[PDB]
Amino acid sequence: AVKITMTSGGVGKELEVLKKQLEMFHQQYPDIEVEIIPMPDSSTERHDLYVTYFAAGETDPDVLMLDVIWPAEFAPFLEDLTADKDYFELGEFLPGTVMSVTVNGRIVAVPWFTDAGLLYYRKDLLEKYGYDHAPRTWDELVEMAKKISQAEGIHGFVWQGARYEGLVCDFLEYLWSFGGDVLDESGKVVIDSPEAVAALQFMVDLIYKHKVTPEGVTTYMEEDARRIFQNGEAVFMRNWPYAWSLVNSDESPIKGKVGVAPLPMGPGGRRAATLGGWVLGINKFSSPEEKEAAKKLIKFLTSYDQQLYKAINAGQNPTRKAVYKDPKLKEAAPFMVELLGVFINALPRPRVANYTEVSDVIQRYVHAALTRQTTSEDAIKNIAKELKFLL
Ligand SMILES: OC[C@H]1O[C@H](O[C@H]2[C@H](O)[C@@H](O)[C@@H](O)O[C@@H]2CO)[C@H](O)[C@@H](O)[C@@H]1O
Ligand SMILES: [Mg+2]
Repeated sequence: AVKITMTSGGVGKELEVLKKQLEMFHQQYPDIEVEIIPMPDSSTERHDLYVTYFAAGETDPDVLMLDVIWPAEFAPFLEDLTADKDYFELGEFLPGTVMSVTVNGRIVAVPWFTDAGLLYYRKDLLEKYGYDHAPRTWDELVEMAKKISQAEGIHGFVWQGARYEGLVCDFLEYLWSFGGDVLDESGKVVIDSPEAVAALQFMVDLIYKHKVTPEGVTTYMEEDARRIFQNGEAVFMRNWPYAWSLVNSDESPIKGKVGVAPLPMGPGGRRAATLGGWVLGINKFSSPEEKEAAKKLIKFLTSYDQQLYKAINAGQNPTRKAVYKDPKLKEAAPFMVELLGVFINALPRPRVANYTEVSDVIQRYVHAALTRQTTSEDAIKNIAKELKFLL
């Protein structure tokens, strides 16, 4: 009787799983009908779509699938949910995810699933070549990748190097593990450092010196790296947990041969993973009847049983604490439970209302360095300069 719309991506199996979740939702709320609006794979491109939605004052979409990096920017256009804190049972959620949706003391979204970078590796190939463990340092990964890739005739290491938000997530994991940072605890840009130049040079060296990563990586997003790994054509892959639901399914040629581990440590004496995730917000311009229906859909989708269903079938990490005690979860995706320390310790991108502009600066110069249009020193030097103008 009440019609609402919801945006969704189509990466992996998430759209297929959502349709099934909506079918279960309609059994519980036949008075509400939901239409899915599909989105492009790129988070950067999705961001621009939302800007045009809010600029026009559109009453659709009603439920917004938002990247964890957007709440600070999009808070003026989102329904304030602070009074619904107990309605959504936010006390049951991972506290870090609730902090991500809190903007100036106001709750502007409900956490749906959380994310962190992980290392996928061909466990069969590592044992075949005398390695009983996942690489613990970046240098050990290169050594393993070099030896196995030329013996087997496949790529060593695939990741996300296209000029979009995914590149920033990959770059920060190298920057942080090498001992650098973008901003200090105050506002000051500190990215102009020898550690940052070394981190970016290492990414360049993976392609041109060590030759463990194909130059085509400068066009890869999440799914491009996933297919190459899934088809047995890469020893290592950096990606999010979702890829597990596909590379270990019955349709995968490498099912049962995939291991998951934290990303390796760097010269900074520490390993790091970029915090990711997606949250559900409500369009401020929707009618009050639509907002009420949207609240029921968001509560249903973020309930215990639905978070478990999404985790098992789409490989996306729950935001409710208690789901990690469920034996069904450990059965489907053991790394989600065993590597929980990775997800609570995942480092966030800078939380500023203009992050997408900060990300755009990082995208241009990092990608330019990966394609050899500039050097690592000039790239880092130009990032710092233009970031200081933004901040
Ligand atoms: O590409 C950057 C983006 O990656 C992650 O989002 C993925 C997610 O992991 C997948 O499960 C699926 O939802 O596709 C998304 C990309 O559209 C991070 O969650 C996100 O924070 C990050 O910006
Ligand atoms: Mg509407």
